[PDB]
Amino acid sequence: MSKGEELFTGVVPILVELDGDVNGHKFSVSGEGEGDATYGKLTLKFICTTGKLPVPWPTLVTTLVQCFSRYPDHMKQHDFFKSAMPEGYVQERTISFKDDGNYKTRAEVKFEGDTLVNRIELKGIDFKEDGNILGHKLEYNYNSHNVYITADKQKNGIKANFKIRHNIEDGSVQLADHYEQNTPIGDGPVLLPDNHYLSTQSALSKDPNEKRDHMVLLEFVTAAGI
Repeated sequence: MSKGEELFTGVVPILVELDGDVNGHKFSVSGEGEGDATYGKLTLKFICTTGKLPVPWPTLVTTLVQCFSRYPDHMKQHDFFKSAMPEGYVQERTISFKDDGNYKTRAEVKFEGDTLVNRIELKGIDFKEDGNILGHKLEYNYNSHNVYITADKQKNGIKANFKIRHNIEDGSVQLADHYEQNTPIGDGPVLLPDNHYLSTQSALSKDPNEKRDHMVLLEFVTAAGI
């Protein structure tokens, strides 16, 4: 394993801070919780601190800390994310909603003292004002998915490509194509993995005593494929 892996052997508090602008609809989200990478386990609560979230919460799940994935011992030389810690990594995505707009996101994931922090900027353009996203037509749930990871040695990082299918309230599906790049922030060596994937399962819920717009998320992420 990497030196950074040692930072994740116990429960680590997590902070997420997102500033977004989708078709000019601005919003911010704050999340708090903890991760226990030994179990690939994340428990987080996200709050829209600016009022109503102008997109569906499920569309932000992939943007809202892959360093908490459980890498099987036989695969730990393939865990880029922890290997970049504590200096961190920059995750860049384009998320293309079929027949609608796209998000572009830039996230910096790094330790601030003992807290793993994910700071994100999200920009969404070319959405339909009464499409599935800005019209809030997506169910509040989330299917299991695989994230396929490949090295990008020339960039000293990794890439991923994957499809998320959000459930539309009419029974159909809203595809969100994801293209992702992750690059280290610091200078230290990182682990550049062989091809593999992350298997993710996510449960979305609500805090019955919370009046703000929010999402409670229980998520498990486990590496596989090698």
